[PDB]
Amino acid sequence: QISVRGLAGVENVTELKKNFNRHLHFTLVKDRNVATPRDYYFALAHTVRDHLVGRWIRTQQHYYEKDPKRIYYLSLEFYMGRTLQNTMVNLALENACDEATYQLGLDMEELEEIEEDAGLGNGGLGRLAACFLDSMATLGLAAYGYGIRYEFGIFNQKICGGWQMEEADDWLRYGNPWEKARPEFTLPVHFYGRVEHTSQGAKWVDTQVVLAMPYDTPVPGYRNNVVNTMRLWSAKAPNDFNLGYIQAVLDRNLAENISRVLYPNDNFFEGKELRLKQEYFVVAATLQDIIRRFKSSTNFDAFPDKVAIQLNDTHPSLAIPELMRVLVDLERLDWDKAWEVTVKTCAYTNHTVLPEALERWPVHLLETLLPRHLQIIYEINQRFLNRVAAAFPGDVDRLRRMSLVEEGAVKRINMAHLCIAGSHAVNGVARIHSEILKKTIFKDFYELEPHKFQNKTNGITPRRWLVLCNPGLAEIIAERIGEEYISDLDQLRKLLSYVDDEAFIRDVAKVKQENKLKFAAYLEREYKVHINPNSLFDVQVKRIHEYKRQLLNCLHVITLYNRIKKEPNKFVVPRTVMIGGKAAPGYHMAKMIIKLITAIGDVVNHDPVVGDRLRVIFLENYRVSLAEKVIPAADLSEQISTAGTEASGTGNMKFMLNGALTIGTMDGANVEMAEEAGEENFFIFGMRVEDVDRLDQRGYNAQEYYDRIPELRQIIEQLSSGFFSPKQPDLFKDIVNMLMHHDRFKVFADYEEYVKCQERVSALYKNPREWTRMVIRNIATSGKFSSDRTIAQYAREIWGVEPSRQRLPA
Amino acid sequence: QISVRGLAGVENVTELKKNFNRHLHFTLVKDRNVATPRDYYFALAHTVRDHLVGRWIRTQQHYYEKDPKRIYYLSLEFYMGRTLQNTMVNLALENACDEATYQLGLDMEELEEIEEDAGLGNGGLGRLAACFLDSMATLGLAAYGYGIRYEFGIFNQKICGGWQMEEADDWLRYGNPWEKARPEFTLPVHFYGRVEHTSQGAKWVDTQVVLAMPYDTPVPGYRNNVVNTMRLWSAKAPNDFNLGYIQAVLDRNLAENISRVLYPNDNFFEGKELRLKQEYFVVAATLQDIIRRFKSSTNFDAFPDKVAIQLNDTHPSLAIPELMRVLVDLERLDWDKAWEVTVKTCAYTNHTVLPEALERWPVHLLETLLPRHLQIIYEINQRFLNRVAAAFPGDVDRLRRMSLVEEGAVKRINMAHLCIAGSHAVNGVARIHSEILKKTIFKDFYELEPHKFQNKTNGITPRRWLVLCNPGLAEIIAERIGEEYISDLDQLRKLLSYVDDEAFIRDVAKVKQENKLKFAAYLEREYKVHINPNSLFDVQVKRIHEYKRQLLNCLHVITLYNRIKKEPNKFVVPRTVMIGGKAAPGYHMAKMIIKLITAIGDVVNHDPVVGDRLRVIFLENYRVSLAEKVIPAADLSEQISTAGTEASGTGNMKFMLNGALTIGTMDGANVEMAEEAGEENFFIFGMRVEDVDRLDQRGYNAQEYYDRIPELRQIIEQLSSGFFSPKQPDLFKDIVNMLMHHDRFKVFADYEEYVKCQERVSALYKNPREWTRMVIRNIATSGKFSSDRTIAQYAREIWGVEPSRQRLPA
Ligand SMILES: OC[C@H]1O[C@@H](c2nnc(-c3ccccc3)[nH]2)[C@H](O)[C@@H](O)[C@@H]1O
Ligand SMILES: OC[C@H]1O[C@@H](c2nnc(-c3ccccc3)[nH]2)[C@H](O)[C@@H](O)[C@@H]1O
Ligand SMILES: *Cc1c(COP(=O)(O)O)cnc(C)c1O
Ligand SMILES: *Cc1c(COP(=O)(O)O)cnc(C)c1O
Repeated sequence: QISVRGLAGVENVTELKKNFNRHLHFTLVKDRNVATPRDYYFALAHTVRDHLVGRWIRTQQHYYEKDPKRIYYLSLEFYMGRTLQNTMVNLALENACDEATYQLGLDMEELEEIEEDAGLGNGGLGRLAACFLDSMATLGLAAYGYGIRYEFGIFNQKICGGWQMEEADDWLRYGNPWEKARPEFTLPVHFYGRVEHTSQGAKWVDTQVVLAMPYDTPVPGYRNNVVNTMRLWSAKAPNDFNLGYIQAVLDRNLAENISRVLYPNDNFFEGKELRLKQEYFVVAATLQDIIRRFKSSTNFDAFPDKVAIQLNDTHPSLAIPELMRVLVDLERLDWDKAWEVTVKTCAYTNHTVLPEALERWPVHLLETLLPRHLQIIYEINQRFLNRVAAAFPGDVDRLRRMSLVEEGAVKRINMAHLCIAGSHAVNGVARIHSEILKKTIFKDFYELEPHKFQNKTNGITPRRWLVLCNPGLAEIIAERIGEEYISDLDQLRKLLSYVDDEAFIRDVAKVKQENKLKFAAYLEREYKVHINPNSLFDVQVKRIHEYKRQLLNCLHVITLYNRIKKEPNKFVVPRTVMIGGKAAPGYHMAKMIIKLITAIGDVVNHDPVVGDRLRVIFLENYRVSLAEKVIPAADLSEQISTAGTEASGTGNMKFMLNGALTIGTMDGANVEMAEEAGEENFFIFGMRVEDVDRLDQRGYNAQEYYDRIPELRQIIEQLSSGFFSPKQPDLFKDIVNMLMHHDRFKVFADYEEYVKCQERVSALYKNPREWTRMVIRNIATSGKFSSDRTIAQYAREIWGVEPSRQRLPA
Repeated sequence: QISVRGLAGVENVTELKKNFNRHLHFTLVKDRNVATPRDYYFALAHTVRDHLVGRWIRTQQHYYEKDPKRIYYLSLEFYMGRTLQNTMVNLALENACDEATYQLGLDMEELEEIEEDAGLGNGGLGRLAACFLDSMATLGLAAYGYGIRYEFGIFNQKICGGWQMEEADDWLRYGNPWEKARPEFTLPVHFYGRVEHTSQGAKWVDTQVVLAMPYDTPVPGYRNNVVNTMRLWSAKAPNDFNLGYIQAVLDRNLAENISRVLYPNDNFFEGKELRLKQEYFVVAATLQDIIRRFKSSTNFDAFPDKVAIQLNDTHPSLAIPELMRVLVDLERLDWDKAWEVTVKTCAYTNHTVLPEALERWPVHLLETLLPRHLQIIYEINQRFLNRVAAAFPGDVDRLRRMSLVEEGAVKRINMAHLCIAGSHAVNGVARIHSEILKKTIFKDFYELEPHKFQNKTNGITPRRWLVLCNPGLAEIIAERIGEEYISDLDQLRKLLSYVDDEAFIRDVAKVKQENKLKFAAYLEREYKVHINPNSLFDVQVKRIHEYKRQLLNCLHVITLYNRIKKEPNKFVVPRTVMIGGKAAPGYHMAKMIIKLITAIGDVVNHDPVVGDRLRVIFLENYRVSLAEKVIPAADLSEQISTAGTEASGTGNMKFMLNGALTIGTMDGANVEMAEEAGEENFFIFGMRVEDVDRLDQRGYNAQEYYDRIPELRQIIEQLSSGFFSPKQPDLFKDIVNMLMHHDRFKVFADYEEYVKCQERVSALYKNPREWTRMVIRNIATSGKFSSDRTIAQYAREIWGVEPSRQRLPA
């Protein structure tokens, strides 16, 4: 059908059809008369997977032969989503498979909808890791993603009576055709025990052993025949574990619980023992695998020339003391040499400045679980603080501020400080965030070692986030500038010369309109909900958090509602306001916010005076596969965190690539997006970081806004009085109390400007041609936000390797 | 190479080779330069499995079309062993695969040794189920085996310092290529809850739900293209189970523990809740599947014409009240009609008369776990006892003896009584056992319903237990009488006309000698143990139990040792005495017996005066794959249980088929074996059942034997004094005390006759030609003990279906 989707040659189509029937028969053990759509999905998945394995084997053979520097990306989260369509896109097989399945009497889109998301992440950090893997393969890097194979990923969200309920995400129930178990490369990981000092160094003994079994998933580059590996570890008990007899076998679950479930917190630290075990488990198994591969080429001098380890936040920070442990205790390098190697190997990426998100582990935990690592951390701290004291003599407060050990009620280890000390590079994830790190929380470290600190602005992969989810848009773009932009996103600037082209203006707008129709039909089909497809689709999809300010959006929605009720017969630009995202199960305020959103919907959506001029929909179970549907359908992207809180954001970039305009604060990557497109082509409002700091110095008093803004006071009175909860008038008292007395994110302070800016949005939407022209200017300048750009910078500035766009042979 | 192993045609060999390379590449994702022998094993297994699926699909299609009566064999145990060689044998692929692998540079035997046993059974009962499945497929019956897919089967036995240690049998670690998960046919099973009575009958409510997920394994018939199904259930938690959040996910293990581990008791009842859950789980999932299949053809009148359910002992006895539950509560049949259907559908097989093995469940357990089933059982009991009272008026003691409810300290349900009441046929497993049932423990039931009681003497499959494990013997036999005997074992009688044939005598003896050499080499290779291959191989392999009297064997071994030490320069027929088998982990006396065996070995094997005239070897980790090695190598089969205790035995039959002579008591199937071969061709000794009864009436006094038999007294003094445990002189005090004061199995009473009979064995072994002639007479009359004969009798006399030897089309 469409050009970007590749060739459908007779030979290939014939071959695909026979391999599909072969898998249906021999692999699935079904005949056509009993096969369900799920059986068909699996036959297709195995058929496409067969095309990966050849290139996978020869890629890994190639790295063995040529022995390039290897990049190891260590993350506790990989939010992969679905694999089938991505694999087809990257192998140029989509049209052929479409043809082959069509000829067998099947709709491929329908089969694609059967695949479960691999939901092994919470949101942006996990999804960034997934985008990065795709870019690293596309750029020809010898890269491996290492993580944990959770049996249960991020929970499935149901809404019952307006409240979030959580269900286990049993994503492996029907099997995962993409992975390959590798039980032959199982590795032991140690816990507990004690340290023994001998004539010849320390020994960690009397440990409990848990086995780490790997599962490998292929990661195909874009049409270059590179297939890299994501290796995920699964916990297994040894066979003599606890070895009355029956109970000892049942107690194997204790050991195997390490890989059972993903902690469902986004931007929050929960200091539980099981989480610490997960962090050490991934680190200890991964480092043995790295060292094995390195030896299979005594001289650890060359280790940093052949290995880079990238720490995705502090979650795998134990890599630093584990590497020292291995080098000093097992390989018997002297301390100084070991530390040099470690520092040159490791680099650390920070993704947040929120204090409740920073990992600070109680010493008593590490002492019990990882007694040798604690000794090593203490030794690192002592030597690091000696360097500080020599650079800043007599500055005793600096010593206590920079220490890896925090004193207080309970002593804790600051994992961010450990990561800075033991890494040759530290980066933030957008220019403003990186500056904030140097100015505030890591200021002392920056003064000591300015050369360590860098920026690497985040990006998203244009394979998944344009070609795959928005083929219509990719096509009309390819018609004008060709296909090269898919792996060189800066070529989208060529689109600026079509900004006055009436044909292009029309096609851009038609593609959006079709995306909106298809999403509106999705809603009815799957959720019995009826929306006006001519309305402005105003969307805020991201995890539920106070700092992301879903509440500020809610205040606007109610304002629109009240203005309609005040002047019902006055014209307003119709909107469909969509908000979605998951709340962490223990985050009470987030759960209340969800309930508020549905409650506003209950009132607004059933008010005859409103009509279809305003609809408020809570999008259930937001996840990668839903993002690929709603993002191409959006007109307005809500990126409204308090300035200084959203380290980067990545949803923002997805919307910009897909033809939505952005309303947002000058926060995270929003600043660079506005800079790339021009501020005139962005709806910017609110306090800058400097204004927030000024307000904090003065003292934020919310009462003042309530007193001076009647529209705001009215909303608060509606909330308190039970207008949105008739049967339980005090239901939202916690929300009102927070907004009025302890709002850390200053919702009221940005209200007036937000509402005004939203009026300017409605004004522009009334003039379709000018809206579309501004859209074209956004799409055209979105190139900087390709993760290919991001990974090229990591590669050159941190890892010391050159990317390559050269194909390997097929 | 050999004829019985099938054709190695150029086309087939070429095809096998390409499919092997295809699986190595696409299935295993390996290249030849990294592949290990395990990868090669898996490539072969997938290649052979491909040849099954076609016939599997068309067999099951065929049963759908023709709708024959279906046979459901319900067992908690299926002791399958290895699958690869069996599958090749049954498909006529062995020589082709041998050729194909040879041409790829691989030894197929070596690859066969990599496969794990499926050890989902304890011993004879589980292995009988496996033999039965093979025969039912070979005889063309529409049969399904239903059980539990245990994650851990029977434990791996290690011997440390002469003591048994248990290790978990993680048999699924590397994957199981033979099974196919069928998550689409997952079924709910209910536990706990309470019963509600309405206007319209009882309702079982507030239950906890556990899901039953099936896994299907193919069961190929012998060269008839029939492939039947063994469906094994795995426990899964529902996704809203327990649904703070993390703990709720981790607590899914509670539900999933049901299918975690096989209870490792042979002939012993352990009344634990988890075991009861396993029993109900298999029954409840299986019966829904049966009823689904029956409806997919309102009229339950025809249910017994289309369904037979065979209960493998009482372990699945809850099928009876579950069937009533479904018919009465869900389908709303009246009680009397439901009971008629149930009785005509169910048949019960008893496998033991040992009182400690009989299942008697505490009412309080059933009351909590299965409250509706308890109500149904009470109702069955009341109506059954009304029939008893009407047939035997005023016989109040009969009423209490026959009740399903046992009164006492705790009230219990007698599951054997439930099974007799609710089955149209009840059988024992050898003629003497079946008579014992009618005379003793089920006498009252036999008087009430004599027509129910039958015999079905056990058998073993001659595919696994001759062709597969002893190809050399199968060949020399096929040279004379052709190949038809493999599926018509009675044809072995034709061998009686070769009893005076000097060529045949020589070939039989050479085959044995080669089996012995190959087993002696196995021992060195794998266990650094050096044995004389010219010695008589005297073997006792079976589970360790007091009733099997491994101790009587030990007493003989020590007698031989003492006689040598008394007259060292006198000639004796050299023996290698081999004893193997597992002890249940909680069975203290069994564990002591193992230690005694190794301790005797420690003394005997290192005594220079003995030389290589006597060796005592404990065979570690006895299991199906070890049985296939040691049984073809044996000269003497020890079948020495106390008369009346071994219901049948099946090991006995395996040895007879493979050219060993038997020393044994008149117990179980030994009686029929002696009858078939002629008593002159059997080494029978000891009390008959009648003599045991006489001794029990008088009172067994062990002291009397000790007083009158000096050789016995000497052994007991050696045991007590620490001769076999120098460092711990009192180590075997428990054993001595049991033998002297509370030996339920009368070891001393058979000692004199056992020793005398063993002298007659040694005398015959000194004359090779006459030994071999007696062997030929055993092999030639072993035909009755084919499980094909057994299953034909079940089919005609219990299930009401005719077997067929007709092939389906390939
Ligand atoms: O750089 C990728 C994205 O990381 C997110 C993030 N920052 N910290 C976490 C986090 C912290 C603890 C647990 C799980 C996730 N997630 C940030 O909040 C986003 O601004 C950013 O785009
Ligand atoms: O008929 C097959 C074989 O069943 C065995 C047997 N009888 N009861 C059990 C049993 C009882 C409880 C748990 C596990 C197995 N096993 C008998 O002891 C054997 O004589 C018999 O050959
Ligand atoms: C991109 C993405 C996110 C991150 O969105 P932000 O708006 O940057 O928080 C979270 N969840 C999913 C499923 C995504 O695809
Ligand atoms: C046949 C067999 C048994 C049963 O042997 P008996 O001597 O009848 O108890 C037990 N275990 C295994 C592994 C077998 O093959």
